[PDB]
Amino acid sequence: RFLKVKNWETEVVLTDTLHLKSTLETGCTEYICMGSIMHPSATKDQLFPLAKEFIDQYYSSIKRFGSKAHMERLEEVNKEIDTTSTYQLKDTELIYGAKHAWRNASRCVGRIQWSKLQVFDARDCTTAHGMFNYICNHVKYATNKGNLRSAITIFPQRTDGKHDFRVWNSQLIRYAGYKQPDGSTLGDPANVQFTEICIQQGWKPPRGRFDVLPLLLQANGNDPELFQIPPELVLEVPIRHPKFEWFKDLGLKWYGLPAVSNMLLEIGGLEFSACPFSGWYMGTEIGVRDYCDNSRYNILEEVAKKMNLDMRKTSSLWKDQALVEINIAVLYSFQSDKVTIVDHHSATESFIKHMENEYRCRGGCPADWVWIVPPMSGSITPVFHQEMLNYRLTPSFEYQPDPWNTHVWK
Amino acid sequence: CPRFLKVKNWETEVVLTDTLHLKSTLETGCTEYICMGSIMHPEDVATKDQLFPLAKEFIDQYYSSIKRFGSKAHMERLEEVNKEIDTTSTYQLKDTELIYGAKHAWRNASRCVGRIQWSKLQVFDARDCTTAHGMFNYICNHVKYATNKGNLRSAITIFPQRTDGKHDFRVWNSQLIRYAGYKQPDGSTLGDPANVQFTEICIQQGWKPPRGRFDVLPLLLQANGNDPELFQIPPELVLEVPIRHPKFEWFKDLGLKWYGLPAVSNMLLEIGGLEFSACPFSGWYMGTEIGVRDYCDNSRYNILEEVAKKMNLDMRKTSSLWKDQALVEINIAVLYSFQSDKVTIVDHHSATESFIKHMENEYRCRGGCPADWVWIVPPMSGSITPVFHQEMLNYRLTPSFEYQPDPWNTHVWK
Ligand code: HEM
Ligand code: HEM
Ligand SMILES: Cc1cc(N)nc(CCc2cc(F)cc(CC[C@@H]3CCCN3C)c2)c1
Ligand SMILES: Cc1cc(N)nc(CCc2cc(F)cc(CC[C@@H]3CCCN3C)c2)c1
Ligand SMILES: C[C@H](O)[C@H](O)[C@H]1CNc2nc(N)[nH]c(=O)c2N1
Ligand SMILES: C[C@H](O)[C@H](O)[C@H]1CNc2nc(N)[nH]c(=O)c2N1
Ligand SMILES: [Zn+2]
Repeated sequence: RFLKVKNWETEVVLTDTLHLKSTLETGCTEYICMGSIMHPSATKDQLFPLAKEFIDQYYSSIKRFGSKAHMERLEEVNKEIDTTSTYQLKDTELIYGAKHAWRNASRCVGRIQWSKLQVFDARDCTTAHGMFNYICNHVKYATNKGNLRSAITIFPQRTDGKHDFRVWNSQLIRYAGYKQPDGSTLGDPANVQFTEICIQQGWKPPRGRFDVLPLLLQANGNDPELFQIPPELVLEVPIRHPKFEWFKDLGLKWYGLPAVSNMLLEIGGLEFSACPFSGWYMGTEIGVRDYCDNSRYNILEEVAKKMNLDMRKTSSLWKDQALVEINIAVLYSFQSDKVTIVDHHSATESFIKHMENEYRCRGGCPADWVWIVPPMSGSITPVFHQEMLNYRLTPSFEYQPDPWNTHVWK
Repeated sequence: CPRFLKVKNWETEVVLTDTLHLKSTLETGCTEYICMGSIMHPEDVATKDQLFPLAKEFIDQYYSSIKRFGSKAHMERLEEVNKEIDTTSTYQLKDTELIYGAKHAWRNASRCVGRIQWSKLQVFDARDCTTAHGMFNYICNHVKYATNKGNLRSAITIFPQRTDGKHDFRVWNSQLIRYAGYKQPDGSTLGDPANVQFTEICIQQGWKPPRGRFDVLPLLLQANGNDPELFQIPPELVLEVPIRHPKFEWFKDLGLKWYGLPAVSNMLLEIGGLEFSACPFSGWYMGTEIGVRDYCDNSRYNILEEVAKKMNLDMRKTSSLWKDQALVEINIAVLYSFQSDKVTIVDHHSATESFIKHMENEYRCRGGCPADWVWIVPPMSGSITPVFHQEMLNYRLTPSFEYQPDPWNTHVWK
């Protein structure tokens, strides 16, 4: 039945009806909540009710539920699953399904933008060279000389499971990481294993601190192939600080385009194992997690040193002070280079506004508090104080296994 | 439900295995279709038939902990409790069982980051209390013991259990020590805006308010279901800390201070199906409870603007992060002021590091540790603490602390 969510700062109460339409599991039970677990836990027979569900909500979104167009589409889809064990989405259904997978992404604070999404149909692709051409067009389009535009590129759906299209990179643009003889790590420590697979596949590493990784692209289940993104397509930002002139001497930079390439798009029971999507950054993604996680670039110690902070005891909050300055620098840098970025105060503001929109016009908004609240300054943002209900609506983005754990090579 | 559930720490790769969840008793509020993990709160009294298995379960657990399960004393205690429920519809805990039950309610409190301390809890048995004056004496003794001139000691005082629901003992205060808040005709608030409703109840009950920014509220104490009564805590028992900053000399000019003892007094303690509706317990603060929530919440003291002004910060763009910068300095001042005055406080880095060590020990020796990530992660600098990266399982073990309705909403006035 109906569920209420309260904001404890503004005392606004919203009423959720939309959760009655979910079916996929959350991972919780009545006795155990798994809200902080990151990853909890086809045939003709399973496929038709899923397709029927999706076709039903599409024709209901365009105000033609039960129409003649609706009926023939259900019939069309029915006979296609019969003869081929799958079916193909219309262009309009593809675009609607991709926008709603974003709209339904409970962990995304950026969803106020959900309906401004440029959808690139790449379902005619057959080879890794074709994938690379499609991916370059995406990157060029989404980057737009710093005026970033949300986009998704959708490669052919899964068939028998042995001819998957996959982007092996977890993101389209990432820096390499290198295991050093002495024990430490040059570059990004999260990408050490992927970097090794690229080297093992023939990539010549410059062994620097910000080496853009090549694309490793698998088409139709074949061995993946390496490709270099042309450098003029990779927009980067040197990180400097408005007051600390020594900050540029740290030599830090980052790329402007965040582009997730390892997730699975599910629409009406069809599985798109390669659907790279991109938006623009929230400042904390770079300044808190990328630079200050102990298992990432891990620069807090250096910054606090140049800040001459007393680092002998934790209760001086030297880590918290250094962390704010780093995030000031990131926002100042992207803004000075006219590269789209949002700070966590503005992003969480917009998300509360989005939530209000969705409850009014849709009857709810699935939202994952554990991911929505920013990784710094939590309670001075409005989402800290916002109760949220998490539930799984489809179309959706899902996690899938890494391809180097399942691919049987030549 | 499967026998083993795994949790991973994503910073360190450590994987832990939980079997304790199989003893889960009540409901989280979640279902397999919806998660309510960020919902703050997701007369009846227990009958004889509900009480028997709840008492057996607790007694069984107690005799297991002292390595006397199935023993003669175990079976005799079971037998004596069963008779008591039969004749009187209730039973009385032994002092040993009361102490065990209180410590385990803390140990089981999924929202508490301070639980590494759970076995060092001083339990004060106040079940012989009969009047509000006697409750005041017990609470004063609690405050003085727990404060200990600044070397704070965790403690709980347990008043008589519920009987028929018409004779409840209650502390109407939500915490033993809070500052008053006063709504002004022009809509502004003086003092702590969170406490305006309770403050008005006190004034109606006869309190003469000084109408200051930091006035300690009186105790409002209900014994045996009678109308509650007002008492002033002796001010020498209320340890307070003036807030100053190690670098900003102007920070003392803001006139901020805070009390040293966090003491929750509106929760209900449940042990073996018995309900202790008045059980004030106290610990010591984590700095962010004061520095981030009390001072910087918009609907609390809300000083970020005034601090940012004196820090000469650009306050027109949010992307200058002027709020974040000032929040850090306020939390530096709070930790510096408590440490300088030798009042126990713990920073959020140290407290979350201890909690990870504690949770690992509990997984190792107890088979799990219920934890509520939404509450355990501090309200600032979340991801630079080790709990941010820690997967957690949340579930309800008993003995437990529970929320209960506010007493002014249910009390039948004599
Ligand atoms: C347009 C600007 C966008 C912003 C500012 C934004 C912001 C964010 C942030 C901060 C996260 C948390 C990511 C993390 O901590 O690793 C996130 C997650 C996510 N975003 Fe958005 N996002 C944007 C666009 C998009 C788009 C275009 C899509 C898909 C079409 C999308 C789908 C998702 C999904 C599925 C997640 C969850 C990823 C996971 O579970 O690992 N986002 N977003
Ligand atoms: C000894 C040092 C202690 C520390 C550092 C500590 C720390 C904390 C913190 C930071 C919270 C979150 C509070 C909030 O955000 O409002 C909390 C909650 C809690 N603590 Fe502890 N605590 C301590 C002692 C205790 C003791 C002695 C008990 C009970 C015997 C206890 C039981 C609880 C409970 C039940 C909650 C949940 C309160 C609620 O849901 O509103 N804590 N603790
Ligand atoms: C569309 C979009 C917009 C945005 N603004 N942001 C994102 C996530 C960005 C991102 C960039 C990377 F280069 C790497 C990762 C992986 C992060 C991993 C996944 C789970 C744990 N860890 C956080 C995410 C996506
Ligand atoms: C034993 C103990 C130790 C500690 N270190 N801390 C606490 C919580 C302290 C506290 C002090 C207050 F003055 C008010 C509250 C209640 C705050 C309310 C409850 C729910 C929303 N809000 C946070 C708790 C308890
Ligand atoms: C909506 C959300 O559940 C609420 O703001 C919670 C979030 N986490 C919290 N965590 C702690 N420790 N204390 C709190 O009061 C809250 N408030
Ligand atoms: C254990 C926990 O689920 C994990 O650290 C989550 C917490 N919240 C997060 N929130 C965001 N936005 N991104 C993350 O990677 C995480 N990590
Ligand atoms: Zn849950």
